[PDB]
Amino acid sequence: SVEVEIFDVPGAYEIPLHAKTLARTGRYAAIVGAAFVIDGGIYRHDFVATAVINGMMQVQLETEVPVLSVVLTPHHFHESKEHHDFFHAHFKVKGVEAAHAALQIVSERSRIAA
Amino acid sequence: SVEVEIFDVPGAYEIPLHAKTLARTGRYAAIVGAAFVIDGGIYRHDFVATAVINGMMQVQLETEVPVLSVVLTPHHFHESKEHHDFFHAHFKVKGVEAAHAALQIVSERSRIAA
Repeated sequence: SVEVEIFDVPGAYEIPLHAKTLARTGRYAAIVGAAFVIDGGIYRHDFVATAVINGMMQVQLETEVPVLSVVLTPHHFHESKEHHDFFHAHFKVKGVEAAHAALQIVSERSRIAA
Repeated sequence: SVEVEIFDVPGAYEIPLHAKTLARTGRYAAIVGAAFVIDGGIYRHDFVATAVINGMMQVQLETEVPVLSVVLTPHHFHESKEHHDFFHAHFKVKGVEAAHAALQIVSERSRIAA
C-alpha cells in the first residue's frame, strides 16, 4: 500500500535542498535521507554533518513534512576489512528501524490531524 | 667502514628486549630501532608506544650504548591510498636523518671518551 521512490544525490550536503524541493510538491507523506558521513583522516568532517542535520531539521519545520534521518557518523572508520563488514551489517538494522519510525510517525500525524 | 646488521622482530613491543640483548655483547657502537605504530581505530595504541619509548630509554641508560629511535606514531593513518604514499616517501627522509644522527652521536661519544 505504501510506495517508495528513490532519488540519488552526490553527497550528504545535497540532501536538505533536495528534500525541500520534493516536500513542497506534496505527493509525499514523509521523506527519508540516508548518508554515511565519516572522518577521512585528512579534513575535519563535523561541520558538514552539523550543517546537514540542522538543514534537515529546518526543512522539516518549514514544510510541515516529516523528515527521517539515517545520516550516521561513526566514531571510527578506517576503511579496513573489519570496519566494512560491521557497518555493512548494521545498516540493515538501521533501515528496518527507519521504516518502523516512518510508519509510526505518519500514523500519529494522521491521528492528531483529527 | 661502518657495517650495518639487520634483525627482525614481530612488533614494536619486542624491540627493547632485543636491543638490550644485543647491547650486552659489545660488538655494536649504536643500536637503531624502526617501527610504525598507528591507531587502528579499534584498540587504543598509546600504551604500547609509551612502553616502547620508555623501555628503549631505560635500556640506553642501563647498557651505556646509544639507541636511536625511528619508532614513529602518526596523528592520522586510515590506510587509504593517499596516506600510504606520503609516509612511504617520508620514511626515506627519516632514515637519512637517523643515519646522520647515529654518526654524529658515535663521534661525539668517542670525543668525550678522551
